[PDB]
Amino acid sequence: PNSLDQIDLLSTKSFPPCMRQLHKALRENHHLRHGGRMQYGLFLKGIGLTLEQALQFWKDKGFSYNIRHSDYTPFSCLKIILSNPPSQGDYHGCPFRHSDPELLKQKLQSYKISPGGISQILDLVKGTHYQVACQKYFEMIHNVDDCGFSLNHPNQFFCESQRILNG
Amino acid sequence: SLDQIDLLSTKSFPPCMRQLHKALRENHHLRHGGRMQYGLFLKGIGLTLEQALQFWKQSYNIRHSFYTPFSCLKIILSNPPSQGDYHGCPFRHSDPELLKQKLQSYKISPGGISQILDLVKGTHYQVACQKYFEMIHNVDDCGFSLNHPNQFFCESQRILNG
Ligand code: SF4
Ligand code: SF4
Repeated sequence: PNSLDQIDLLSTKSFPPCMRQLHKALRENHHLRHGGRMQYGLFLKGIGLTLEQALQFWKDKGFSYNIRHSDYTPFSCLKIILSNPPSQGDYHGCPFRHSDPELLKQKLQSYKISPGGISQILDLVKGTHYQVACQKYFEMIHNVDDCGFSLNHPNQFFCESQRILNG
Repeated sequence: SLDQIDLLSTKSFPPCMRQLHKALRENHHLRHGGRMQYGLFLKGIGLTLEQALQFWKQSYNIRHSFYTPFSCLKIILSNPPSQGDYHGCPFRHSDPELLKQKLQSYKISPGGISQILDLVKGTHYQVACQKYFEMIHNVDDCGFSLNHPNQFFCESQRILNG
């Protein structure tokens, strides 16, 4: 068992916007509603990590989460984009599809993306080209001109990001 | 304990690291070239390989980490192994008859083996490795372009936990 904070750096470097957001929310709120627990939990499962939810003796909902090295299937991009739209207490979904563009812009700014980077992303989103906007985000983040793959799965994003960071 | 990943090694490690694990388990030691290739791979998956000692004096273990892993080209192009060394890329470094025997022991089908040998003969080491990935995961097309042992692992984990 290990704390979720062991993968803070990893989320920033290799997690797609949709999992990055869930990691953040889990870390700041100490919980996630079902949709989030599924999307994020299953993503981690795909990498080979087991997320564990626990209730602390003193019970703030009073949960604590951990992870360890290791049923349901990790969600693809189309699954995330097209089904289970997030409600107000929810942090799941795809921020390209689900975030109001003003709020998406502010998230992307907090991520230190360039204005030209942001502007290309927002134009792709207007077009409903969510996955291509996410490749664009992959390119900005890894500082490469062509991601070189056709994005269709948050788990693929991770493997492809790691492969670049691994040389 | 290093034996906790014996199973994982058969299911998701590329040939090159699966042989390092087997040799470390059998030989209770690996030379530097081997320790670096396998140790860094493990680091890439979030594990630290170390030897346990007794602090009170004047066994290889693995644990969660509390280091850039070698790529396919780095392994293939450099440091050919000597006798006594278990590092490198089997596709490039093993005698084809010994590679055939290793694949048989991995339960690759006769047809699978022939495809892999043909590819090795043309020097398409990575593509042979992709063919091996496809056969051990029973998928017709791996869908990615392989250039790093940690990528092989990462992609295997997606399938296995799918
Ligand atoms: S595109 Fe696929 S991966 Fe990128 S964020 Fe939307 S869902 Fe997650
Ligand atoms: S190809 Fe890359 S991964 Fe497959 S074995 Fe040779 S080195 Fe290891």
